[PDB]
Amino acid sequence: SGFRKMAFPSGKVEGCMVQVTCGTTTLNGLWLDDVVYCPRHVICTSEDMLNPNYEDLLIRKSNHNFLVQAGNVQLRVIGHSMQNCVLKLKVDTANPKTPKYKFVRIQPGQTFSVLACYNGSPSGVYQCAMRPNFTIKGSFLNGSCGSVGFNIDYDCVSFCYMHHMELPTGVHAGTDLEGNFYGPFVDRQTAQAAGTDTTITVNVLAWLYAAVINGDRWFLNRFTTTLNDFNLVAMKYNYEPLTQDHVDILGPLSAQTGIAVLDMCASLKELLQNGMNGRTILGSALLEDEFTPFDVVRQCSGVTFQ
Amino acid sequence: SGFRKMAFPSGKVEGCMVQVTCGTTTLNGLWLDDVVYCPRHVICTSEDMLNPNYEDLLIRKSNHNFLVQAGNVQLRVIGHSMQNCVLKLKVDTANPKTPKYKFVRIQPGQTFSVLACYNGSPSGVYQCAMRPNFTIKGSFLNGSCGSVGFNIDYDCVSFCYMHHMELPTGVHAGTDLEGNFYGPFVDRQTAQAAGTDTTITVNVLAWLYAAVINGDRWFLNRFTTTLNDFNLVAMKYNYEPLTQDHVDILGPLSAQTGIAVLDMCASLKELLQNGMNGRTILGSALLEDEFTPFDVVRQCSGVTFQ
Ligand SMILES: *[C@H](O)[C@H](C[C@@H]1CCNC1=O)NC(=O)[C@H](CC(C)C)NC(=O)c1cc2c(OC)cccc2[nH]1
Ligand SMILES: *[C@H](O)[C@H](C[C@@H]1CCNC1=O)NC(=O)[C@H](CC(C)C)NC(=O)c1cc2c(OC)cccc2[nH]1
Repeated sequence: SGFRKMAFPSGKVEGCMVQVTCGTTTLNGLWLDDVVYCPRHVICTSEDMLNPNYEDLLIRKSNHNFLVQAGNVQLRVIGHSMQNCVLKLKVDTANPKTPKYKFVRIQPGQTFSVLACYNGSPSGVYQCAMRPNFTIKGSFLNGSCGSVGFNIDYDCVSFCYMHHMELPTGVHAGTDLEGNFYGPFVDRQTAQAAGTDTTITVNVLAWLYAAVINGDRWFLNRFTTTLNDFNLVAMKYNYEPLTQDHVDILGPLSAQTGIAVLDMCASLKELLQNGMNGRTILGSALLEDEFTPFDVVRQCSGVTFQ
Repeated sequence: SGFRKMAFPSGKVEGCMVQVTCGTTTLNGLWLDDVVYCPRHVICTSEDMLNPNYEDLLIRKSNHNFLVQAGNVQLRVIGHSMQNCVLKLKVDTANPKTPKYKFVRIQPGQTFSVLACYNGSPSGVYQCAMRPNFTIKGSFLNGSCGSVGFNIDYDCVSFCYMHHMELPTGVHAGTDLEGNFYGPFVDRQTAQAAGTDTTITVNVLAWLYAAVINGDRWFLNRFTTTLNDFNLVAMKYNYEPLTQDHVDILGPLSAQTGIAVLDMCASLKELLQNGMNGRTILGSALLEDEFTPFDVVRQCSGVTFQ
């Protein structure tokens, strides 16, 4: 029992992290097979970095303008190219620690682990969600760009996130590993605004089931509701609409606990209108929305990887 | 910016995890150099465990009664012995992935990362604190025993925790790697009660400084307090006493921010008497107590390892 914000074990990813230096800019890269992926804003100087033309900036570089250090070992770069907002540096050596891996684009509401890095070195690992406004609520300092977000499925690392930007609200923005940003952000040195964020309703309900599964039931009631009556209250409280999709993939949890999805919706409604009256759920005084239904099943039944 | 509950990167520990089987009981062990460490209740049969005599049970075992699997590879046990609540299994092969490592016993209030495992395989990693009642608020299913908790300083893993027990309140109890329990718990199949828990006052204060550093200042006040007038209110609210040792360890954070420790104590005082009035701090509606001052400095300055 117990329920924690849990991250994937990070060993397959640590063995891929490297340092990339172009000029006086240093950040992190990802070494897979004979390729190193990093944020393209590594080729910027502080002046380019206000409104660069990256095509121009990259035409002006050669392979020798990029220093890639895998620990002590300096890797020799033999090619480079840009794919959207990421640079791809071809090196003369395949990474012997390359895991099985995929590149994946996640949707809003899905979670992943972030291995925050500096100068090529892991500093820590935490779990995050892609918010509905396509930002992430991260923990990132200067030098962290090029840290990756990932999931592990069985034996395979699925990379889904590379870090580029911090917004003025203190939240974070990035791309997938093909360099396409999540949301409407650009890799320039400008103050950029995110859309209004919303609560991931389906994850709140999943966490409510983790609660029940761990013996927190005080918030349950004898009532039920229709999906339409529930979304009416959801809009009032800045929650994402609940779909039938969403209802369905909560089925496993609903069945495990005996509580229909729309009974649990009725408890969320009363929690929303009445608050928590100084009580807690799974150790929190807020409705938590960064666990998916599969996160909840994984943890409340001990799925392993290797 | 941003502030998350961050665990250490887990790869140095992942490469030490193995599976141990005696009879039909399977759990996790830790392989360092040519020794495998695991909970001694692996030698129990389901009936032995209401109140076993482990010295009797172990004298009844031979090396061949232990199956140790490092993945596919079965390791030969060449010796065995018990140290308090852990078994030490001599194997004929030194682990090639053995990190620099220490064994450390931690105090209450200190934090560590847990690599939860099943059948030898990493499932996830999260950060915990040793509570003042010597329990941890973990997430552990059947099969998790022998999972370890740890810190990393530079290149060295300091193991501090090995998992054995779940208490009926849903929190967890275990040993150091010399097999001595934290708190008054024993490894048998009985309902065991932990003392009342208290809040780690020094960690709350550090976390208040993490807040300020990240731009949450709403809770600050013009006031100050004496360490004793502050400790009077704390006892009333089940907070641990603040010492001058604690005051001293908050020096760096106090200095980074410009806020004297006892000005911040006067802010914690008002939060306890008046609550947070529907506000949050660092995304939490409760006062968080599982960050030490050095967790806060590390994360808010990007300290790395290797
Ligand atoms: C790379 O490591 C870094 C990550 C960033 C630093 C602090 N915490 C983080 O997550 N990325 C940057 O510094 C990028 C560089 C651009 C060119 C891609 N810049 C931003 O994140 C950024 C720039 C501005 C800004 O311009 C004056 C105003 C306000 C916010 C802001 N953020
Ligand atoms: C080992 O893997 C397992 C870990 C434990 C199982 C479920 N969640 C966990 O953290 N450890 C145990 O099962 C131990 C074994 C003894 C022999 C050390 N037993 C308990 O944790 C335990 C037994 C009882 C109990 O009696 C049956 C009543 C109430 C609580 C409780 N906890």
